[PDB]
Amino acid sequence: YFDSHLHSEGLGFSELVKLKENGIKEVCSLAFFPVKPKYPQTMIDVFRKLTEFEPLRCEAAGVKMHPAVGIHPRCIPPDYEFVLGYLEEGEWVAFGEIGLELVTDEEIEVLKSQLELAKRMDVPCIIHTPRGNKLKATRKTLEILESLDFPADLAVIDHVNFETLDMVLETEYWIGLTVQDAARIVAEHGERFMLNSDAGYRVAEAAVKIEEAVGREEMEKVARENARKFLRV
Amino acid sequence: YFDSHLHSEGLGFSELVKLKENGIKEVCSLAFFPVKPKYPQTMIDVFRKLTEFEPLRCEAAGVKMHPAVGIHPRCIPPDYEFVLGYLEEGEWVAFGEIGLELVTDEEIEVLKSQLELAKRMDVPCIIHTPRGNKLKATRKTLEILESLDFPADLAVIDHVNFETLDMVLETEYWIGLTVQDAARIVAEHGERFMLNSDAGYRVAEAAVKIEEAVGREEMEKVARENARKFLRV
Ligand SMILES: [Zn+2]
Ligand SMILES: [Zn+2]
Ligand SMILES: [Zn+2]
Ligand SMILES: [Zn+2]
Repeated sequence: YFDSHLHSEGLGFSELVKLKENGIKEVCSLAFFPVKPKYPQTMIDVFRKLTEFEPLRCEAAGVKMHPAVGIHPRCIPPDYEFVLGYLEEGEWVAFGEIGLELVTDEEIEVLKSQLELAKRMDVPCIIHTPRGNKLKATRKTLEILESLDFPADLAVIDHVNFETLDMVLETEYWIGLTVQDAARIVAEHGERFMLNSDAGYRVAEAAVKIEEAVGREEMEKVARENARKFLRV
Repeated sequence: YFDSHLHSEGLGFSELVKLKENGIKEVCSLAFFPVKPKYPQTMIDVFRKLTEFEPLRCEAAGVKMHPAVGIHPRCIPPDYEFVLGYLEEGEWVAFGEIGLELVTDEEIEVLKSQLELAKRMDVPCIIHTPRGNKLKATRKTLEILESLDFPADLAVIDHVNFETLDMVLETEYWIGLTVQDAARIVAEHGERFMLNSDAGYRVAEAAVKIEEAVGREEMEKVARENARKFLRV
């Protein structure tokens, strides 16, 4: 199986191995600092740790982790410009955890600057939808994403809640279904979906609980291992 | 039950709660970056995360974590000078994970510079003893620690293995007994000891398995909650 969006730096080896033995043998960990950086260079190191240490720490437990890098809105360092430079260099698998939160202009810039660069490197993005204005925010996101004419195959709206699944559907981007509740199975009415537990720092087995609830069986293989097409693997 | 030396940034909430329910309701997490920094400022943020986020993440699971800051030898950033400045400012509970590894002069300087400053702030230190030359190294450490005339109540040699417990005894510093094996109980022949599981990124319940093995009972309260005197709390 496979589980996009899952913060590794917030999981212990024990928790990790629980994934190995449950089917979740493939995950996509995204960059995220549980506190706002004082220096933009920090992110770089969080990246170094995320792509040179985490994958081993994971495979050693029996899980093939696919790292993702970027800059979460809740931790935008001052000279965020400094973090896009290092990025525009090294080759990447995908831009993880990026988006808007308080619709601040600061996010828009840090968000745009990234999704923009992403278009020049043809690398996927996992935009994140806020928990607060998960409807007033996704609009703006889906609005920013609109202008750049971002290809409907390089972005995935995540945390697509029950009362907004219509909004993102009016688009051609991929929709991420986070189980965290479990009544998302019925949301299979239609096929640009992906199951993600989003196992963070705070249980960590939802990308299979409902990933299996689908009595529709077989077909389901495109909600669990459909994130491999998006994530080119 | 208290457990000094325990890397939090490498534990999951699940793993954390296991501590809460086993007696280990008090721990001392130390700073450590699983990869060598590219910038000295990174450390600062790892500190920010370690003293403004980790303690909550822990108490939310039922454990009172006592953060410790410093610079591990296996992750000495270039301008390490930059990390001692920020340190000589904010107030601290203790200097965690510092020491020598390859006896390099670079460590000696990063190690000395710290233990030195520590003497000016009267803050405890948890020196770490290498796994390789755990005998050729601890000597130098115990040698550096000698010159500075470091008070025998502000430092604790850790990972004091069975074949070196005599070396550090010839001193007045505190000895840290890491269970990781469990045949350390017999090492109670004498009372400057502390049980530490050292639960890192890679199970995490040794500061009680042997912390209880002591049939000597009662007295034991000075091997489990004797780290409270050293950490002053
Ligand atoms: Zn998110
Ligand atoms: Zn997330
Ligand atoms: Zn150590
Ligand atoms: Zn350690």
